[PDB]
Amino acid sequence: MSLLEYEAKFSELNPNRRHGNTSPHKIAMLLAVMDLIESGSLQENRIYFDRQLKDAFTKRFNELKSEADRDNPHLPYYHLHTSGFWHHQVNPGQRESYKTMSASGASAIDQHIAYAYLDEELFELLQNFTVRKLLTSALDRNFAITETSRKS
DNA sequence: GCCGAACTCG
DNA sequence: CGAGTTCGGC
Ligand SMILES: [Mg+2]
Repeated sequence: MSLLEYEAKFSELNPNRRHGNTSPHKIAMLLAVMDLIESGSLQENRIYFDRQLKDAFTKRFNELKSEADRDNPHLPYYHLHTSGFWHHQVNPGQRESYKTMSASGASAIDQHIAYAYLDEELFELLQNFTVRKLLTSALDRNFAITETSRKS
């Protein structure tokens, strides 16, 4: 799809919410992926559930988190697939388990998913500084006006 | 850190 | 009703 449609989807990731507060996991993971691209740490469209992703997620997650949020990178790593541009390369022999899997922890991710990957169009677009700046602003639209002071 | 259970969103 | 979170006993 087009840059317009990605901008729209990055603005509406359907994050978990509770009493007005938005779980920032899906935002922090997309920001971490864009960070990795920017730094040249993610040259191929192949996003492993590894220390490098977890550290980049934690850096962004800590910037956004409230006291109630828990550093659980396995959750957006799985649940971002409802966005339509975030996909899972499923491990050999795991195709049927994957269908009813839950992202209950790291071993559940590692059993089922070899790595995550993007739409090829999105991956190419994110090579572009202007696109990353655009989609970064789009991600902030997931957060309510009332929490912007603590979560932006 | 695991996952069944609980919770809230919509 | 399912999605996407946190909780709690282990
Ligand atoms: Mg909720």
